[PDB]
Amino acid sequence: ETCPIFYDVFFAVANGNELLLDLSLTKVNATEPERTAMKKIQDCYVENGLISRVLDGLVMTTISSSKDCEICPAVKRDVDLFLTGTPDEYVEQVAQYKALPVVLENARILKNCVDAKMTEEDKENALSLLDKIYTSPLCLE
Repeated sequence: ETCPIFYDVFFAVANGNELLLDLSLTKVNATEPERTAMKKIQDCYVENGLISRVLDGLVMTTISSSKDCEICPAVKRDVDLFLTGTPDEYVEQVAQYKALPVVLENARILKNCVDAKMTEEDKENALSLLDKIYTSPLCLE
């Protein structure tokens, strides 16, 4: 119910479905470098397997349904840290919501993957794309 298009894109990214990702990105006017960036994030989910994708879904669901939850500011912060924070900063933030050790280990693996896979240009473009998500009428209306 909150910001549906964000969760549509998350679902696409985390499940590794290229079609669903491309269909949603079209709706928010994604550029080619934005598509490229998001597909790299998606590749990290694909490479780390099904249980990893489940655990990351768990994190998204507990942050999203937390007490301190337009996109919930805590969700945006989680995504901002995932993309631009240090691994320690991102993982520390996850531990505030779900400090189960395999969840934190998994979070660190995905974080290390996106940091390794994405260039500075990819990271910039992921952030501009996420702004198109948060300001979409598919998010706010």
